[PDB]
Amino acid sequence: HMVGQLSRGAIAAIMQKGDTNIKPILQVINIRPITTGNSPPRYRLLMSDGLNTLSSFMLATQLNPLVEEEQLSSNCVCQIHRFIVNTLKDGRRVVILMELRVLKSAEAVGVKIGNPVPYNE
Repeated sequence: HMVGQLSRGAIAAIMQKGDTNIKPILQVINIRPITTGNSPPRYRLLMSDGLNTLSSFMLATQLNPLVEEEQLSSNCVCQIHRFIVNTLKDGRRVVILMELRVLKSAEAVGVKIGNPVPYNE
């Protein structure tokens, strides 16, 4: 039961309850840069808790080297130690990952775990 490795229900807890004290274990499904002009690059992540995915995670800029040096990448499994929620003028909520541990590398996992479905909003 690989989905047992992930914090099923964490994404709902963050989005519905506004819980910021949990330290959920999530899988990275995809990472892409976003256009930021002549500011440091910013990375957006599609994350999974085994039950849902959410596309509005952003990495804190201080952690960019983890992506640049390929340690944080699609399929890896991470424990989030600190995150903050920021709400945009249009109402979108962004989850900014501030501190985390990579528990298993992408190549040690190999695949998307389970069949998580998109969280709407």
